[PDB]
Amino acid sequence: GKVVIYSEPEKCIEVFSDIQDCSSWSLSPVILIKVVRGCWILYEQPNFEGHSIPLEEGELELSGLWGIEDILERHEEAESDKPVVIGSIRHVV
Repeated sequence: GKVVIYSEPEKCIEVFSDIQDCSSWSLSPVILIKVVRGCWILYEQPNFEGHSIPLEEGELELSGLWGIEDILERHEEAESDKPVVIGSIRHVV
């Protein structure tokens, strides 16, 4: 498979394989994750641990903070000033 990430939705990080640690990646508060083909899993922490976001072919504008923050959950994902941080990316099959 292949998933591309547009940090400043232009340029993008093209992922063709498992990345056990993406934590050093400095992205943006709002990024566009585009699964071109295949299936993937975005993990909050390195080595495929922590909260996860399963993904199949398609586009997802990612933003916000991992987990649940009750006060801002309804309506839409609550954006944050801190760049989206991805711990690891798993290439499904």
